Amino acid sequence: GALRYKVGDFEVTALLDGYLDVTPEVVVGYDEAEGQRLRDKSLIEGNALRIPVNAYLVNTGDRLVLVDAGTSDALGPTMGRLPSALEAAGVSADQVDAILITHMHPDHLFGVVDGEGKRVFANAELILPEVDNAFWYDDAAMNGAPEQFKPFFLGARKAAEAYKGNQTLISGDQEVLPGIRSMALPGHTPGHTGYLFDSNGETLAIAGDIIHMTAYQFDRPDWGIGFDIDSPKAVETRKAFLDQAAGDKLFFAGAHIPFPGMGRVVKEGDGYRFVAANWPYAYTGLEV
Amino acid sequence: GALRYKVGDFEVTALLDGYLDVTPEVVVGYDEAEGQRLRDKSLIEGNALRIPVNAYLVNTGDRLVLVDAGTSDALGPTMGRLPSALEAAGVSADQVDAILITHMHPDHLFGVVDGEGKRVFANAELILPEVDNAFWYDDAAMNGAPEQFKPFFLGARKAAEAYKGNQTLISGDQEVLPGIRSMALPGHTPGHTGYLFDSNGETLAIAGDIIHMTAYQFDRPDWGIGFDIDSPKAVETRKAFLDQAAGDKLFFAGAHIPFPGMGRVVKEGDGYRFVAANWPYAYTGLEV
Ligand SMILES: [Zn+2]
Ligand SMILES: [Zn+2]
Ligand SMILES: [Zn+2]
Ligand SMILES: [Zn+2]
Repeated sequence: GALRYKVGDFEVTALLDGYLDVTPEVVVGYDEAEGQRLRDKSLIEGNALRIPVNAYLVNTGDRLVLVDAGTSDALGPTMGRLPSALEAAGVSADQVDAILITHMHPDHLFGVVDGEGKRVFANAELILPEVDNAFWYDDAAMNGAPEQFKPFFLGARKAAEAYKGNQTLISGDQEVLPGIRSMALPGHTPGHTGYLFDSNGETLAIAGDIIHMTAYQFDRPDWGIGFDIDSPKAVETRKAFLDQAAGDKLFFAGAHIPFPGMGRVVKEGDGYRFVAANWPYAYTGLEV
Repeated sequence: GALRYKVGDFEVTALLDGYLDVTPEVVVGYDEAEGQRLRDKSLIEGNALRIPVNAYLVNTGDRLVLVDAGTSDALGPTMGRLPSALEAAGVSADQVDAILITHMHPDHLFGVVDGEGKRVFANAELILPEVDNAFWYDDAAMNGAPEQFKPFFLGARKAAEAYKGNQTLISGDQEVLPGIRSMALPGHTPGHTGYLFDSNGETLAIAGDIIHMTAYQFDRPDWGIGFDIDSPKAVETRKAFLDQAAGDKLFFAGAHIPFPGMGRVVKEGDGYRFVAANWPYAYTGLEV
C-alpha cells in the first residue's frame, strides 16, 4: 500500500492506512432505486462499499511532509497500516518533518499517536487548521455531541497534545511551507482543509474528505454521509471543488477515493465522472 | 509493480514488466475525429497512449506458475521489470515451476531468456500453444514477413530453444493443470491462447492480448492494431470474448490493460465499459 508519483520536483507517495465498509444507512439523501442503479453501474453486489483510508507523503526535496496520518488502532484492525506502508516506501517515522492535517477525525489524526499517547513521528511539526482545532476543543460542541461520539473530541485532543510545543495552527488560505498552500474546504468539519502542492508548473490538490463514497457521490454530489458535521455545506464545497477541478483539469487526491486515491473529473450532466490516474509506469520503471 | 489477489484457493499476483507508448498509426480502423473524442473522454492530451506489459504469477497451492514472462531487454529499457517485480512479491526466478505462454510475441515470451540467451527460470517447464509454436517455426511465414519483423520469428525460436527438453506443447481446449484450462483466442496470432482459472466456484480468465489500447478498444472493439496477424479474426475473438464476459460478469486479466490489468466489462451499445478490480485491501491488509 505505497505508490510513488512525481509532481514537478516533488515525490508524492500514496499510502494505504486501511479500509472500512459502509452501508446505505450512513448516506444523507439516499434512495434505494438510485443506490441500486449506481451499484449496478460499478458491478457492486450487496449494499456495502469498501472505502480506503489514504494518506500522502510528500518529499519536497528539503522536507518530508505527511498529509494525514491514518487511524492508528482507534477504529479496529482494518486500519493503522500507515507505519508499515511508510517502511514499504523506504521511510521511517522519525524522518517525517511535518504532518498536515486536513481535519481532526480519527482516520486522519489519530495515527499521529500510539497506544500510550506517545508521538508516532518524533521529529514532526503537527499542522492543524485552527478553525478545526477550535471546534474539537469547544466544550459546547463536545457536550452537545451524541454520547458515542464524545470519544472523538477526547481522542482528537489527546492526539494534538502529544505534539504540544510543536503545533502550528493555520488558516484556510495561507502558504504553509514552500510550494504548499492550504485551501478552505468547510462542511465535513468546520475547519476541513485541503492542501495545494505546486512544483515547477505542476499541481496536486490533496483534498481530504471532499468525497467518501465514489460509487455514489461523483454521480450524485448532492448525497452526503452522516459524519459530515454540516452536510448541506459539505455538498456546496464538494460541488464547488469538483466544478473547479473539472474546468482546470486539476489532478487531485482524496482520503477515501479508491487507492491510490488520485485522478481528475469530467463534468457530466449534474454530476461528474472520475478518471483515475494512470499507474506511475515511468517514475518507478525508469526516471529513477 | 506486484499486486496480490485471491481466486478461490489460487493466489494470483499481477506483475508489471514495464510499458510502451503507441500512437494512432498502429491502429487498424482508426479515425481521427473518434480517436480525439475517446482521448478527451479519458482526458488524454496528445495522441500517445502508454500501455503496460503485464504477466501473472499463480500460486496453485503447491506450484508457482507464470502466465507470460514479459520482454527481458528485447524492446529496450522500458520493459524487463518482471524479475524485480517477482522479487518485490517475495519470489525468486528459480522458484517458478511452469510458464504458460499466451502467444510467442516478444513482450510475452522473450522474458524467459536473458541477454545471453540462457533460461531466466532455471526450474520451469515452458508451456507453449502448439498452434502458435507451429506459426513461429513456419519458414514461409518468417520469409514473407516485413524485414523489421523477421527478428520476432528468430527471437521466438531462440527463447523456446533455451527450454529444449523442458517444453510442453498444448492444444486450445485442454486441461493444463487441475483447475487451469487453455482456451484458443485466435486472431492476434494464429495460436493466441487465454488460460481459465477455476477454484472453489471462483474464475479468472487471463486473456493475453485480447485487447491492446483500452482507451479505444472497449468503446470501439472493431478497431485493431497492426501487430494483430489477422485483425478481422482478432476483432471477432475480442467481441465474442467481451460479450460472454459481460453476460457472465467474468473477472478477466489482459497483458495490456492498465496495471494491474484485472476487471470486468459491462456492455454499452455495441461497445463496452471496463470496470477495474478494486485494490486488494483486505487480502493484503488482514493477515492471519
Ligand atoms: Zn472525516
Ligand atoms: Zn475521513
Ligand atoms: Zn502480442
Ligand atoms: Zn502483447
